[PDB]
Amino acid sequence: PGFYFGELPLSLAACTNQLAIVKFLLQNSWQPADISARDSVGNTVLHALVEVADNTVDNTKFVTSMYNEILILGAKLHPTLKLEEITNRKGLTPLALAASSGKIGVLAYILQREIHEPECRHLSRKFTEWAYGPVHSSLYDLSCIDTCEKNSVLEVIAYSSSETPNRHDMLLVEPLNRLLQDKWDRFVKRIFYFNFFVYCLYMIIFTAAAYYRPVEGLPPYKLKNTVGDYFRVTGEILSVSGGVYFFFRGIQYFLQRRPSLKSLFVDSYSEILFFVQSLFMLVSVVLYFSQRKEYVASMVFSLAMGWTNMLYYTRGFQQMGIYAVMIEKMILRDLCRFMFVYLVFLFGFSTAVVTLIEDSYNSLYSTCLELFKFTIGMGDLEFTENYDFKAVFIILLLAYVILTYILLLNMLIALMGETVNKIAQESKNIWKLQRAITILDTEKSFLKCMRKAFRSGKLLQVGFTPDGKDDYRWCFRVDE
Amino acid sequence: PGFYFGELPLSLAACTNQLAIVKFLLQNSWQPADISARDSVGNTVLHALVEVADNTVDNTKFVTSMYNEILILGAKLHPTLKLEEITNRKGLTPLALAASSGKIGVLAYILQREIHEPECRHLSRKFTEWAYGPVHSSLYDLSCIDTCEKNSVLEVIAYSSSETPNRHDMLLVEPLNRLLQDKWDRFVKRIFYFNFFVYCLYMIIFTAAAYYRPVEGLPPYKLKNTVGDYFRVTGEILSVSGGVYFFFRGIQYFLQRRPSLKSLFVDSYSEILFFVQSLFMLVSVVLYFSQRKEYVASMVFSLAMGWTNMLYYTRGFQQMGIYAVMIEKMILRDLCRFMFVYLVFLFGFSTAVVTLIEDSYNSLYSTCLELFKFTIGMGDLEFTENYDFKAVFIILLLAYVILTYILLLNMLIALMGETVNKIAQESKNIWKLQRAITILDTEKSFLKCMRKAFRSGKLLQVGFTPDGKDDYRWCFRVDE
Amino acid sequence: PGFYFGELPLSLAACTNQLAIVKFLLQNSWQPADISARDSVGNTVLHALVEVADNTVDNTKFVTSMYNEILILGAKLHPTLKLEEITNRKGLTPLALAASSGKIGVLAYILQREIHEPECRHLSRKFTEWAYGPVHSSLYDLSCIDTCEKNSVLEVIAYSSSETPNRHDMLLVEPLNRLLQDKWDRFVKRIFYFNFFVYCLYMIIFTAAAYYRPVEGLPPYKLKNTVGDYFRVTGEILSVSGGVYFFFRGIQYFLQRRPSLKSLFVDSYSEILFFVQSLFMLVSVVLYFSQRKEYVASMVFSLAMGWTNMLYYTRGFQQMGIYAVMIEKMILRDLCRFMFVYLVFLFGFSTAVVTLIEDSYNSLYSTCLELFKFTIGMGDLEFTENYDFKAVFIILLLAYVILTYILLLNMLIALMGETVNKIAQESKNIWKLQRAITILDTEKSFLKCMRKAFRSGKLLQVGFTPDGKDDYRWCFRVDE
Amino acid sequence: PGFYFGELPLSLAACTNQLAIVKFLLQNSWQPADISARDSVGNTVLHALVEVADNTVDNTKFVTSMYNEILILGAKLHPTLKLEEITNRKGLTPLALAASSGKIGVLAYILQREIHEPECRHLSRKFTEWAYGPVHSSLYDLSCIDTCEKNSVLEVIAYSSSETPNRHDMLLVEPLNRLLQDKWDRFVKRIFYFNFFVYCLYMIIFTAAAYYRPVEGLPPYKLKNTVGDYFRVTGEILSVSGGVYFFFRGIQYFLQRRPSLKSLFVDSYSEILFFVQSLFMLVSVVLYFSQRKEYVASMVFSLAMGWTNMLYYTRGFQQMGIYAVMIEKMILRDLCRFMFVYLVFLFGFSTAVVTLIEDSYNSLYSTCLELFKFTIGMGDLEFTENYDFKAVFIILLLAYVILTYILLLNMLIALMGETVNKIAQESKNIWKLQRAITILDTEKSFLKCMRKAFRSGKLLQVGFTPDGKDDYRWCFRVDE
Ligand SMILES: C=C(C)[C@]12C[C@@H](C)[C@@]34O[C@](Cc5ccccc5)(O[C@@H]1[C@@H]3C=C(COC(=O)Cc1ccc(O)c(OC)c1)C[C@]1(O)C(=O)C(C)=C[C@@H]41)O2
Ligand SMILES: C=C(C)[C@]12C[C@@H](C)[C@@]34O[C@](Cc5ccccc5)(O[C@@H]1[C@@H]3C=C(COC(=O)Cc1ccc(O)c(OC)c1)C[C@]1(O)C(=O)C(C)=C[C@@H]41)O2
Repeated sequence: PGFYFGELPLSLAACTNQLAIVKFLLQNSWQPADISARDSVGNTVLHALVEVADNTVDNTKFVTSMYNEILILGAKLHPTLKLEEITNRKGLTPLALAASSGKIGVLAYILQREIHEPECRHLSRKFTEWAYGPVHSSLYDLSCIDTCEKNSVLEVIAYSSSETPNRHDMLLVEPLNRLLQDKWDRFVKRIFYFNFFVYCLYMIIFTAAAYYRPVEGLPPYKLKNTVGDYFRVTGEILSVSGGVYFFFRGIQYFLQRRPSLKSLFVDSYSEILFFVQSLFMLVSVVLYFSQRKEYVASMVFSLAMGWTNMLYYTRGFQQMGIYAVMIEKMILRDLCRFMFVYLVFLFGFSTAVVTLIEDSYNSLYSTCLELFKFTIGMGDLEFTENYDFKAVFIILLLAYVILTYILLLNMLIALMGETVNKIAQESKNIWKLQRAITILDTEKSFLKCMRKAFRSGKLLQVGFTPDGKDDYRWCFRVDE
Repeated sequence: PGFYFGELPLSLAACTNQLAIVKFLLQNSWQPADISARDSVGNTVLHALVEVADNTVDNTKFVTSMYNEILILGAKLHPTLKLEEITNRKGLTPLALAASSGKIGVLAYILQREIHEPECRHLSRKFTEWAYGPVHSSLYDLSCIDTCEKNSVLEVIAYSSSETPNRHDMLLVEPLNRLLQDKWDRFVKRIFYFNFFVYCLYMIIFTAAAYYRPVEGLPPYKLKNTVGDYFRVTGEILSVSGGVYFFFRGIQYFLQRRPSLKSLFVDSYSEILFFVQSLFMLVSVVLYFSQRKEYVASMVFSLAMGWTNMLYYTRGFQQMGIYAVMIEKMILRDLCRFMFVYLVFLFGFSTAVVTLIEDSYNSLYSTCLELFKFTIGMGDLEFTENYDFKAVFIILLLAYVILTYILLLNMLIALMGETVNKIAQESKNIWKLQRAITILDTEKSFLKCMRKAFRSGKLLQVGFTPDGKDDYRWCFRVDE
Repeated sequence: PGFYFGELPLSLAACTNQLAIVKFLLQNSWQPADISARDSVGNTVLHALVEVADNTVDNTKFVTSMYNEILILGAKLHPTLKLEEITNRKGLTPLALAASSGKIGVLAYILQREIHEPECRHLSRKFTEWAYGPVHSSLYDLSCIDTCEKNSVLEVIAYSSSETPNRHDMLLVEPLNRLLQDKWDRFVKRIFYFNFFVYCLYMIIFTAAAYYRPVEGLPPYKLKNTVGDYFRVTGEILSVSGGVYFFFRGIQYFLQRRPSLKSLFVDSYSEILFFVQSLFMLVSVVLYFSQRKEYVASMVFSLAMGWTNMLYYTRGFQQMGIYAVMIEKMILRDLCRFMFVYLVFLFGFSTAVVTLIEDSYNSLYSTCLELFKFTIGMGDLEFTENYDFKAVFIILLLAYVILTYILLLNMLIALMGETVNKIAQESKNIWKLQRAITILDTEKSFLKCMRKAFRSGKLLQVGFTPDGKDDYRWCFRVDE
Repeated sequence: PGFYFGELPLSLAACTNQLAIVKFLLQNSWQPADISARDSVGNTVLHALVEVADNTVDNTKFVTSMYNEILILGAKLHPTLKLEEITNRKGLTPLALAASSGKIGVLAYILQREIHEPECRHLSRKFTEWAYGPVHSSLYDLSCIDTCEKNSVLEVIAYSSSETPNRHDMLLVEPLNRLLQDKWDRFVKRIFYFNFFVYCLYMIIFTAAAYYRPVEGLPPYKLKNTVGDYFRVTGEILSVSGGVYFFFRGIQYFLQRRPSLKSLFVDSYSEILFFVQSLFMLVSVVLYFSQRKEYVASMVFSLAMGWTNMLYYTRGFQQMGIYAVMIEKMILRDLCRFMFVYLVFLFGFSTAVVTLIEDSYNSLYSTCLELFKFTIGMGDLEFTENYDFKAVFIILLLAYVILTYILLLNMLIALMGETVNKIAQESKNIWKLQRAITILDTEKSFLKCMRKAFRSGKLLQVGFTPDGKDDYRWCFRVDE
């Protein structure tokens, strides 16, 4: 049991689409409609009527009409008090809550509503200046999207923990899509490409420095005044510098976002991979000054990861990022599934073969390798000669080949085909979301105290305030 | 010739959906309706009502309406006796018959009917306790589902011999789905995982014991007081103990179910595989004490099967269970086809090549192998030098390679693509059924004389019987 | 030029769906309708009504209704003579013309007529004997199907030259489907399986005889009285006997059907393959007695073909026959398409590599082979050492490998996938047609002067002729 | 700001679909509608009403109806001058603009428009001569298709820079499709096949000449009077002649068309490939007379390209052209995506392995090769023995193999599958366009001052001029 009816029937009325109670509570001498007071849980009716939504057509029309009517009534009953600005216990506005919960219909309303009545046109979002046949030039005077100073809308959407059912669908709406596209086109694109080029130089320097490590053992290695040593040690210093930089940026990301440790591996994939690179790099430098030879064994892993992480920058090239996301999705969702099956078969037949033949392929490891080799097309079928029960041996090997090489790999290919069909359209939206989070971090860091990235301007766009004062809302024009 | 009209026109009325005869026969002074007496073949009219169904929309409405009307009239005319409780020649109730024959519409009715009338409301199934806007709390008086003591519904569905057209679709209805989900969530899950862990330890012990068999010939091998021999012989005793355990459980499964020996290989797949493992294990121990060297040959097959059978426990993880099911389907129904085609090609070209070249690759076996190799990417195209008719030889080999390696394997990949596409959604229902049968065996065995797994309780929820007595039905709540 | 207005307005009326002209021309005192007289090209109006059909819904209803009306009127005006039995210049009845042209709508009508009037219901096809609610037991008096003694319907459909747009679709209609199914179930199945077993013994004997050919040269080989020679020569005699038998079978097929030499390779596939086997076998006999050693070079090509032709008998096992059909389709229509491209690439890069490197891989043949090997996963990339322009060499080889191994073969796999998707349903109908042809030849040959394979009997089922005589039509009962 | 209201509201009526304004402006005594005068940008209202089109159903009907009305009014008010003939600043007619911009609806109308009114029927396109029930014989009097003397519509469609949304759909309309089919059937097909055969002889001669280059160094090589040298030098002269011919033809293509240097690789693929062949050929002859041995390194590339370019002639065989075009698409669109990913992985693990193991495989090149080999199924997993950190080495190699061989290549196969499915239909229209461009170039060149390839003739089929004169328009008959 339990609901928000208690001490607040308006919430239940709006949930129930029974607007008569809502209009009845307005100004009754028995008891007026106190929409403006917050409930015990901290939220308001404007948040409750957001909770009802489920994005379906009938629910969309119900909740949209209910919200618009309730908002107009709030405006006319209490012109001295705004309702959309009142935050809940956590801090979310109805805009913020609808975004966080992934209520695409209510979002579509909140960023596109319009008024054709006097003394309340401050509630409209869309405004028109030029009106031609094929095309119109409308304007959005949205705030609380670029920098709301509590939680910007894009911060709420981009950093959701993948639990929002419309995690990446809502960003396709025009009032956000055009903003992201413009932010990309104006200044973010140059910063991002510059970062890409800087990283590529970083990996080239790291590869060159590592490849020319001095071959004698027992580090550290005394430097000579010759030029090769200045180049090498400079390359090393640049390499470790890059590593520690990534370490700090990774930890800053984690402390700011703090995902749930189950989302940590199914989101924030890129940050953990970069962080792990930096961890290997720092373990390497630690072992390097520790007078151990083993540091190279760590360095290469960073190197091996470093080049691979270059795929992170394929976001920013849609035609290629749409490919690059496939590896993330398959390595996360499909590799564990396949690898358990494959390791079961490999271990089963490998133990059978290795226990069968005993008196050079007498280890379990060597035979695990030899039966792995049938998956890369180098099995030989005669890796042992003059051994007992050879008929049984060959039956086992051919059973293995038929099982894994002929069937299981082909099952893998077919399943990847089906999954690729099932994510034909999803990957594009994932790419757009990846561009969005790229843009957000780009704006957040900004590298040089430069913040001149506002919308089309703070002009007196509306001029119909309920007070006699003037509006300033950083408006933004769209040629529809 | 012949029909079911004889001495029962009500079956014809249902076949034509002519309801007037029902009410006409109801209480006619010439002869009333004797609903309560059984037919000559043992069954009742309500069973005939079940047989007529075909799960389609119009047939569903016709059969549902006629069934409900007949039930109400049976209540009104003969309140002293129940009709659903009367069994047929085999023992099935209309519930049980509808389940066994796969009559999903009538099943959906029987467990979801409702009454809004006095003195017959005991016939209602669904009941309501709380009624909110978005959610309602309903209640079912499900009985004769968990343990009806003649034919439980789950017993009938789970153990159908795969001939029921809706074999796995019946379990999707709420009154069964929620029961299975709760039984899984409550206590079955821990028992199943415990079994899984126990089996994994079993296979580890078996592998370790077998790998370290003593290398000298002529078993049995005299034990030393050193610790290695105590460990090895203990491992052997545990291994053969597990084998005989599986033997007994397999034979118990067969005697309790007794499938039809055509269903035996397309259902009961897991049981026969475990049974075959145990047979190899027991043959191994028989040969072991028989002073035979070749017990190894029977050991390893069990070992090789043992690890493979671990995929049985992949039911229990849906995201992996469907994958293991796909492998089962491909090995069962698709392999025989391809293997016949492939063996025809391999044998044709192998016997042609071996008869061509004669004066080391002169056996049919060696050449069968050499041409098999072209599938796994290790054919050489020059495995013979200085032999007659080399042009003809090479034409044959290239014809073979073009035929099988280039085309037939690609035909296999494409066909697996179509089949995987065609069973993407069926496998989910197969997994759910494979969990249902697991749950049923879990309840049946219960390991420790613990049976406290009943539904929400036998409280006097309804109490609206035409007699003054009370209801005790092991209720069950659903948060709709 | 040329049209249907000339001296036959009835065909034009049919083209225009205007029955008024038909009834007016029917029995006018100025001139009645001479429907029964044949046109100058040999055909009648009933054949014209077939020509106008195009299998669409509206065309179906138009042609069906107008045909029925015209036929009833022809019966009423001229009860002394039948109209459907009058043949055209070639010999086809309207049933035969509709079948040969592939007019599925008219075919469905003509075999399923029904009349509820006296003195004309002799023209109906379907008759009812038992009438229950869900099932009825009807009968067809259909003749001119099994043996019409001029051109049976099944002969017309089965032996069409693949130009019929509904070549295999029309056999799904019940009056033919049930006939074929019963003919299969009754006696054909045993003959077919017997043939299959006989052929399998034939190939086993041939393989054994060929494998043990005497190894010395210069045939023929003098026989010894020892048992091995009696077995070998008996096997040889059986082998050649089988070859010549197939030779006669193939030539009889060609002379009876006489396809068009463009249909010859896209239909009659199985017959030409068996014929080619027999040709190689007879060539081997000729060379054998010609004191040539190279007879073996022909014998193996029979042997290699012989085993492969066993796939012909997969018709008769639907689940496997469909798969063999898919292989036939691919090897016919996709292999030329692919192999042109592949041979172009192989020849281009092979001649480039061979002209590049000159001073053991210096022949065009050896290099054609070496670059072929990259398809089967055995290319080495260093098959030449110490040769000029090695950079150019390696660029060419890697260009080749990237082109064919990585891209072309994967593209072949993808296109086979799409084609397989596009023929999922066609192949089933091809299988049914193949079984139909099997049945027809089985009935035609009949092996022992046994022809007791008629339909349900010539009983006087209808007996409502406009004359006082009785009906004898070899009826056939169907329990619908 | 800015809009085309100024001094021409007729275009605004057209884009607003308000016939009142255009009818009122038509012939008002205050001011008529001066349709015939060009606007400031050079175009007329007939072009404006094309500009607003968007090929949708409603837009199609609006623009079609209004265009027809405007033309009729032009006929009635201004019979002294035609309006469709007035060209814009560039020179396009309304049909030319509709085609160039890809306006399939208006393009379909404007070539098919018909009038059932006297004194203006001269403006119709379609005319009917024979009228049968199932068939009709219509005629098109279209001009400005074969030779417009400014720009034919086929030149407009064929040479669009791939940016037109209906690039290849416009050729599906009857007056163009039938015309192209007939042009192909009449005389073009023999010319094309003759060209194909000539080219095949050219490549055979080139291959033979190059293969038999004299093996001694230091070209040029003194000729002997023996026949082999006359054959070789003649082959060389023919080869270089072919090369220079292609050079001139390619540069003529570029200068006539002059694409945009971004479409230069998106279209004109075939021409640039042939041109590149000729460039390699000319570099080869330059180096040949330059007394350099390196000329062979250029020769082979031409040879290697030469054979490959034979796929250009696979247009002309539709059943194979659809395959060659898909190869072109994959090499252009999919190779860059995959090759970046693959090269990143190959380079990352190659540099990791090569820096790990140092003391023969110490080069980055050799290891880059060795890890490339794992794609073609010849990796060994033990290409180094007795090296430090072998556990780390093997972990890296197996990580590489699992990453690329097992996953990346299979994902490539699946992605090619989805892409080829998404272009199942587009390849057909691409082939038809590729034949259209062939036909147009064939007519342009014509090889021998032969131009007798007009339409069905200048018959006086219309004869409904507002003057008393006759129509001569090179008509063309279509038997619908
Ligand atoms: C059906 C039977 C009786 C079966 C028994 C043996 C002979 C088997 O080969 C087959 C046929 C075969 C032969 C060679 C290659 C593949 C398949 O499939 C199984 C049988 C099948 C397998 C593979 O089995 C599986 O798919 C695992 C599995 C998947 C899903 C399940 O629900 C499951 O139930 C326990 C088991 C492994 C073998 O037992 C094995 O290790 C050896 C040596 C042969 C395999 O015969
Ligand atoms: C169509 C003809 C005349 C054909 C005859 C020979 C040369 C053939 O190669 C082909 C072309 C070819 C060549 C190399 C590889 C594949 C195909 O296909 C068959 C022909 C085809 C095959 C494969 O045939 C089949 O698909 C079996 C089959 C399937 C379905 C059937 O209905 C069927 O009817 C009997 C046979 C085997 C060969 O006869 C053979 O063993 C050799 C040495 C070459 C094969 O030419």
